[PDB]
Amino acid sequence: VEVLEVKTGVDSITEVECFLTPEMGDPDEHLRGFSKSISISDTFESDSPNKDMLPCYSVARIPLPNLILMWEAVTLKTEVIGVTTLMNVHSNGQATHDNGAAKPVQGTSFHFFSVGGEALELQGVVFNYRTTYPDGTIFPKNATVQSQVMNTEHKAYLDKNKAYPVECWVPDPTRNENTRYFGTLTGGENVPPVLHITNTATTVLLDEFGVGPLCKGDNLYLSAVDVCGMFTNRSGSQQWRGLSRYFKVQLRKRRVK
Amino acid sequence: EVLEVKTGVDSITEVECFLTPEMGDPDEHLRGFSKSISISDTFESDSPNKDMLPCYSVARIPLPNLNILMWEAVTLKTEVIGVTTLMNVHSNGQATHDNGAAKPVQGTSFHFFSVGGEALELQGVVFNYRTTYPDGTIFPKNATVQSQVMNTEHKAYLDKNKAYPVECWVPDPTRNENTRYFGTLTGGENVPPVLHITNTATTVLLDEFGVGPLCKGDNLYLSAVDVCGMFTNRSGSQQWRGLSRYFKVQLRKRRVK
Amino acid sequence: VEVLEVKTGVDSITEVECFLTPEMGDPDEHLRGFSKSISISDTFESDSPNKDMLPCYSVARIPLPNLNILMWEAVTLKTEVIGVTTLMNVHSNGQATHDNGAAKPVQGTSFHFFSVGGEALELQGVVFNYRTTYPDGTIFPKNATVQSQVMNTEHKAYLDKNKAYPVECWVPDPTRNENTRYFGTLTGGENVPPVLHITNTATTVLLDEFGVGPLCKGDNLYLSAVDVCGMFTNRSGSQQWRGLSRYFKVQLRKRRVK
Amino acid sequence: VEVLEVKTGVDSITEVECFLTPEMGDPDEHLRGFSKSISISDTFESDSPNKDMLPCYSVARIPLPNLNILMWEAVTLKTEVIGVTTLMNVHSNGQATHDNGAAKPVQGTSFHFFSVGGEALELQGVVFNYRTTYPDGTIFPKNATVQSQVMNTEHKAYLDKNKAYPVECWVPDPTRNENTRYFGTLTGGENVPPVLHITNTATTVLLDEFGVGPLCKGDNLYLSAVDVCGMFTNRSGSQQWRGLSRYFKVQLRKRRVK
Amino acid sequence: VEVLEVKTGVDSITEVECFLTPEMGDPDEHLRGFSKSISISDTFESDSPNKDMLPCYSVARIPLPNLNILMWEAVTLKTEVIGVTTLMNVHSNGQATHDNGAAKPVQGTSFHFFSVGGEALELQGVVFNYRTTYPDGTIFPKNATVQSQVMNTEHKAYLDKNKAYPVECWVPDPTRNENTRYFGTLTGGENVPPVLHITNTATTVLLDEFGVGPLCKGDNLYLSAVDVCGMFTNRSGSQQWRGLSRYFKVQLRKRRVK
Ligand SMILES: CC(=O)N[C@H]1[C@H](O[C@@H]2[C@H](O[C@]3(C(=O)O)C[C@H](O)[C@@H](NC(C)=O)[C@H]([C@H](O)[C@H](O)CO)O3)[C@@H](O)[C@H](O[C@H]3[C@H](O)[C@@H](O)[C@H](O)O[C@@H]3CO)O[C@@H]2CO)O[C@H](CO)[C@H](O)[C@@H]1O
Ligand SMILES: CC(=O)N[C@H]1[C@H](O[C@@H]2[C@H](O[C@]3(C(=O)O)C[C@H](O)[C@@H](NC(C)=O)[C@H]([C@H](O)[C@H](O)CO)O3)[C@@H](O)[C@H](O[C@H]3[C@H](O)[C@@H](O)[C@H](O)O[C@@H]3CO)O[C@@H]2CO)O[C@H](CO)[C@H](O)[C@@H]1O
Ligand SMILES: CC(=O)N[C@H]1[C@H](O[C@@H]2[C@H](O[C@]3(C(=O)O)C[C@H](O)[C@@H](NC(C)=O)[C@H]([C@H](O)[C@H](O)CO)O3)[C@@H](O)[C@H](O)O[C@@H]2CO)O[C@H](CO)[C@H](O)[C@@H]1O
Ligand SMILES: [K+]
Ligand SMILES: [K+]
Ligand SMILES: [K+]
Ligand SMILES: [K+]
Ligand SMILES: [K+]
Ligand SMILES: [K+]
Ligand SMILES: [K+]
Repeated sequence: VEVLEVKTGVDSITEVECFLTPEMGDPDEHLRGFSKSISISDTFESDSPNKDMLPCYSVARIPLPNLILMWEAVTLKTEVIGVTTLMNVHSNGQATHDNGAAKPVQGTSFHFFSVGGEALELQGVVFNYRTTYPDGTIFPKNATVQSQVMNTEHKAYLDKNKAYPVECWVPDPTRNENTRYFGTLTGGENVPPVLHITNTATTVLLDEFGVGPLCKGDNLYLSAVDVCGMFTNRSGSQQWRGLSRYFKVQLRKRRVK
Repeated sequence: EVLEVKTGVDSITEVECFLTPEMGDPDEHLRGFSKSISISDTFESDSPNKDMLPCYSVARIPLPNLNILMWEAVTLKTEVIGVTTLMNVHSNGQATHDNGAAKPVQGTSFHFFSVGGEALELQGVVFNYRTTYPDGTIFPKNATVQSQVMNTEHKAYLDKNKAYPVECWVPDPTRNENTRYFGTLTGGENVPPVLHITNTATTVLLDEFGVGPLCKGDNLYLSAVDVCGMFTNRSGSQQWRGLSRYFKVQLRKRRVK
Repeated sequence: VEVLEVKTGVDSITEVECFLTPEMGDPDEHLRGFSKSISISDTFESDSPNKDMLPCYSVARIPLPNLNILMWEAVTLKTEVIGVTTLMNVHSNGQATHDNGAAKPVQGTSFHFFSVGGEALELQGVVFNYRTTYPDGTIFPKNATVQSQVMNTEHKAYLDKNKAYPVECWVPDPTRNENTRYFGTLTGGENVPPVLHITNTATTVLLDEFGVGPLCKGDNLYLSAVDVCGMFTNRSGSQQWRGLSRYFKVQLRKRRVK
Repeated sequence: VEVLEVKTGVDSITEVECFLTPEMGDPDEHLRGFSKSISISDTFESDSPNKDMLPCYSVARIPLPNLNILMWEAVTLKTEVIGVTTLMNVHSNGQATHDNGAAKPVQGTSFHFFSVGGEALELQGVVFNYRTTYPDGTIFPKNATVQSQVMNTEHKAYLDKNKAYPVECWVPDPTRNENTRYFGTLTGGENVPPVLHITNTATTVLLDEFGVGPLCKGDNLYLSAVDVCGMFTNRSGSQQWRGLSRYFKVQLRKRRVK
Repeated sequence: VEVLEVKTGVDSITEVECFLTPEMGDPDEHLRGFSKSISISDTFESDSPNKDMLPCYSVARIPLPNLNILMWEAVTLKTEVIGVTTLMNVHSNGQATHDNGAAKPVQGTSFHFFSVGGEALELQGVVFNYRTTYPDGTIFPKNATVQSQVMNTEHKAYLDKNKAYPVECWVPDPTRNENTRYFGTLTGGENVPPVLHITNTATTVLLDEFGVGPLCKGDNLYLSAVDVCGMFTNRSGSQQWRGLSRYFKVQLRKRRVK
């Protein structure tokens, strides 16, 4: 794939604008955006989380106008949608002290997004190799104790929505040359969410040679995780809470050989 | 079609004003404060009182009558007014320990401002779709479980002061081409306020093509939220505390086709 | 005044170097730099802080070499909080953080503020609680109404007197102050750790977007400061604000005006 | 070595891509990436940590294509911590943060460190407590004296063996290492939250102020790392260090030397 | 001194490389790098710290190659705290953070400070409490008055002796020190986590706004440091300051003066 000149003319550009909903587990008909309450196994070997307790990666494959030319992704604007929902501190949460407001959403967060010309490539890593991941999820198979640090057998494509659990997969840094990805894990049970919004910020997707992701088969791949923290119920039980992510991507036509 | 800027001394003007916060104002003595926060007994029964809900602030400022020319907003200076009030730790708050001073205002904050040539466009998102928002507020209608992450039916304009609750609306990232907005949510009950003031900092409002918000009908729209945290009363009850926001906007005349 | 050219050559520049002591309340002959211990009113309506419990803005007016139209124009500032290491005294009748521990250090709500101007800093009054009774001997927002809790434009003043304007009820007026440059940070929370940087290598430029610094009316330079570092906790649990002095070095040049 | 011109042409560049596994102690066949539970000595004098309780430096010596005078010069690095999302497993024999809550996540003291060099990382020994008896199967500061608690120039070593040099008693020697680029952050405190960023868009340039990167003696590239992310607390409250692997991609070019 | 041109040629540059050990109090033969456990006086007036409980500034005077009019001009600095990983020893007679947990790590109030000059660092005395009795064997502000708690211009000194000038009662004098560059951060709070960065890729330029570095009078370079990292808590709860050494590498060039 030798990359040649960019096309010009009114017809040579296009935009993709959409949102990815979060996939936190959705334990019942009222709990879109939440996981099942989190329970703790008594031993490493008995860790067997329910599917509805596991946040998963979000992904959308977006068809582009049919076109050798390829759409090249050049810029991104992105935003977490609904940040102010975390100000609801009145909905049967757990009072921080006698007569106080409910404890707000807080604790471990993972905020991640990617834009590529093909599926995000994943490497499996597990906290505990004896965790049994549930039916309906796609997970590192044949996990060994080495899978707790690095097992090169665990290679996958993020090719299905609400299927790849966040905790056992990361972007594969050995691959992904045709994707740009960005993430932050902020740990701790008390860490405060810090969520910025603005319509004035643009990320340039071009690599060090001036080339953006090139869309194979005229498809653009967007992926996201926005686990904002956990909601604490009055009882003390805790559920992951997630939010949607907005994407606006500008593309141009690029000739290749 | 945006054409050239008009020059000459007659071609520039300035807007200077402040927006007061709209925190709920539960009685005649409590401007700047919400009603004390109560917690529902069940998730489904969440039903906040109007005076417990901080709302977006908005001001529409009339500009010198033109006429096609339009005022174009170019720069902003902005500041929270009265940051030092949070040093009042002697006004029947809750002692941090025996014989100590009162706990200062702290916890969840939302600091937000926008400048636009028309009303800020809003997208509704709710923490809990079974929350009953109260009479006298404008809130996402026909909320469903999908409203907890993204329901595109919930579109609105910030066109009325003390009416749109902060917790269920955000700037719509799919619109707002003629507005510049900026916000930060910092969550957590112990989050310290960090408030900077200076008259030496300017934000440039021009987009990537060198064009600022263009003021339709010669009106400038300013919006803000500055929920600084919660004040904790001696009894333990907690009220949101907000402050006013200063705006200085410089505008120039722009020809459009 | 139209601002014309800068004057060059011998005697066309000068420097001001000084320090401003903090005004925290000074409740007795031994307690310069501290406030009185903070007490809490029994009701919201009855808030009535004693003068010696209220930190105040510091101000100094510095006479410049007499001119004459030429005016002194403030171009750069170096500034520093003086005595930052005093906060390492954790052995002087404080409250142990746990059994056998060192004393809790100074921490909690801070306000670090400084300004340089060619005239008095202009202030806007805002009060946490409009029914607070501010004490005799302080200058405070008069005829406060419930609107004063958010913004009452009647409360305009000049920082024209030292140890008089309480920090908690006045801020720089952003609608004025065109001939002053001001900078401040409020960091709230009872446990916030002080973070205090010192260096003699950092310079702030005071020139506005047109290349013009504060122009000193009557050949006087106005310097203002607040450096409430936090609270000291006594063994008994009582808390006192603690402040430190601020150093200023300002370079000025002569500017012709019409 | 006098440094002369860079070689050009298709054959003049090469790249190294690999990962280094963490070496946290691996106390049993199920606990790769963890240390043994941390125990506390009764006295300073009796401090005597078992090997499987001591995280160690990771190192790989990577042979490069043979050249011989030309040397491979390391010019850029991309690096990443692998498996950051594993820390979201808060359902696996941990300790509930409060009644009915999720498990306490990995948190507390972290050290994130990496280096790229044309020879082994040079180390200086420094010990918290000179009376610590370091265990069989580790390489540690020898003939430690009280001065070893601050600086004893006898403790010089090379990071030349994997899972051997304990993190707590060795640092990069700032008096040497001119042919290595190293970077590290120790973030202390028992409750500090991990903050782990990932991206494939960030490059670090390895060139010094003269435009010269590490030069690979004998055509070997030396990569070193520590990524102690914090401690995992199990249900009983016992704590174990948890580490993760680090990815490296290094671009190199041929450089002539005399 | 009128500053004229820089000398060039291979012989016109030199380097100083060294380390300064911390001076934390060293209460016994086994506790180099630590202070005595911290105690708390029963009244503000009775504060009377023992010498071994007080960290002091470190200083080294480094002779340079003899010149005479030429002076050595300090141009760049690389500096690093040595032994950051020692803070990973959480198994040595500390206090478990909770049942079965590891020892609480070094944390709480830190002061990290360094300076490079062509003469002794100039100090200003400021005291937390003017009634503190500083011990024999230290050099401290004399004839302290209540004003010494904020600024008493009598307390001027030179940092001209090791193990002598307590950190808590002296700071760099911002009204002087024109021939020195100094940098420091006080981070307060009993639970503040240490954040210690190491790298050999970072250089600080020591030139002022006129392109002139410190000029070394009598061909001596003066380096000063404080690196109080926090406090170590022993099993009983008693707390001691812990410090680490600091590396300095300074590049100098010959400068003609009149
Ligand atoms: C306290 C408890 O039993 N927790 C169970 C959980 O039980 C459900 C519900 O508990 C809560 C909770 O965890 O505190 C109430 C809370 O308001 C809910 N929050 C939200 C945002 O929806 C959560 C949440 O739905 C789940 O945790 C998600 O997994 O649920 C109980 O109050 C409820 O109690 C019923 C009794 O079981 C029943 O005998 C009696 O007739 O009626 C009461 C009241 O309805 O039961 C709920 C389950 O049916 O269930 C989860 C299962 O995922 C766990 O077992 C928790 O431990
Ligand atoms: C303690 C309590 O009853 N709290 C009620 C609250 O009652 C009001 C007031 O309480 C406080 C409080 O919440 O602690 C006192 C506090 O100083 C106030 N703070 C400020 C900044 O104004 C708050 C605040 O105004 C409200 O929380 C705002 O929503 O209010 C009580 O002290 C007061 O008690 C009176 C009795 O009602 C009355 O029978 C008796 O004769 O006199 C006492 C003393 O005046 O009543 C206040 C209400 O009238 O009310 C709120 C609802 O607004 C909640 O019900 C709290 O739970
Ligand atoms: C314990 C007590 O009675 N406190 C009241 C106080 O009495 C003081 C003094 O108490 C202390 C205190 O704990 O508040 C002792 C402290 O060491 C001292 N600290 C410093 C830095 O000076 C403080 C301080 O002087 C005041 O709090 C400043 O306002 O005082 C107590 O030991 C002694 O018996 O009487 C003293 C009064 O002369 O007084 C304050 C107001 O002045 C309050 O009334 C306290 O409740
Ligand atoms: K299992
Ligand atoms: K309801
Ligand atoms: K009153
Ligand atoms: K031993
Ligand atoms: K060296
Ligand atoms: K004394
Ligand atoms: K001076």
